[PDB]
Amino acid sequence: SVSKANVPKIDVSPLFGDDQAAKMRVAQQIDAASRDTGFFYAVNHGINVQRLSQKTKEFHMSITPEEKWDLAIRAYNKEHQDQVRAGYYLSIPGKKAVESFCYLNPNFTPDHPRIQAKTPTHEVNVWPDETKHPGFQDFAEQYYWDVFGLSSALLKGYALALGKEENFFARHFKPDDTLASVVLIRYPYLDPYPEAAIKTAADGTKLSFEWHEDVSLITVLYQSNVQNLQVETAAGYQDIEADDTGYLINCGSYMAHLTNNYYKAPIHRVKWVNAERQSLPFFVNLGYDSVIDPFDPREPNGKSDREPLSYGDYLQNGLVSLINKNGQT
Ligand SMILES: CC(C)[C@@H](NC(=O)[C@H](CS)NC(=O)CCC[C@H](N)C(=O)O)C(=O)O
Ligand SMILES: [Fe+3]
Repeated sequence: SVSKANVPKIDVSPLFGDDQAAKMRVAQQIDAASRDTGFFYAVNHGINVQRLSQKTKEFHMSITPEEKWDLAIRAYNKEHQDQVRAGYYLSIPGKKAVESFCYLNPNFTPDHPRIQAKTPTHEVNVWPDETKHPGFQDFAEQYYWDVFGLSSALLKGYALALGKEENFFARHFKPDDTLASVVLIRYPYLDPYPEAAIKTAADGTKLSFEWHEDVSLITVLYQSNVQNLQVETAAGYQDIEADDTGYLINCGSYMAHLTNNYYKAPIHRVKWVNAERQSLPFFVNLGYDSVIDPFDPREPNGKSDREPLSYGDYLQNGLVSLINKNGQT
């Protein structure tokens, strides 16, 4: 009644090295995965995900309602009009099970020119008290750059897969202006589980989050070992097996745009599971002014009749639309 999707596990370690042929074989595997279901697992990535899960758990389980209010985004706290992206996404006992904490580029400070110019989507991160959550901010900022490094290498594999020089994407993925974000999501075990937090799909499947396309260039996701994701194919939704040692990768609607849908943004949804688990996405976003000219790999000339799309305008409209369709997280 429900089959399983083919999600290959790609050894991405050659993307850090100098062997050019080895990197082409990795690119071929990305091309194959990106043309099939759209998902693949990155293995041999060199990020310590045990420390990731541990520190994220200690933070989620030790934060108090008082601290949540102080870190809340404007959707939950009228006083924080400047917190549209970064801050805490409170759960609602009896109505909403999920909660999360989002933070952005640690370089976004009051001295940063984008912050001074008050450019949309740019915000300064808010953190809990170092005394109540010792070492959390240091760990979170370090992880941001660890996963930034992995993302930079993956984008070289995507560039080689499409026939471009390995810096075709990475040249727009810079530490000093990237709009990428880290989200630390908790899916709690609840007994009883509130029926108001469970959505019923058209095919009857119980969901925690409805179908969607990612607002990103690529999505780099770590999850605990609890099956939950489903990818849409022509023959219905397929389960994505879980793996808590690797990173699940998939393209966003910005990749689909600039490749004229050669690399589709796979539609996927989150099944409902009453289990304590973690979902830790890192959304690979470019700079607010970053523009990549669209092209079509299918065409010998690569000519495409698609308008170039500023990543700032794409992200701004994309985040809003995702809230109107699937709701406030
Ligand atoms: C599918 C998972 C990655 C995860 N879902 C998600 O993270 C969902 C769908 S990709 N993403 C969002 O709601 C957008 C968060 C963007 C963030 N606040 C920001 O300022 O950039 C889950 O487990 O719900
Ligand atoms: Fe998604």
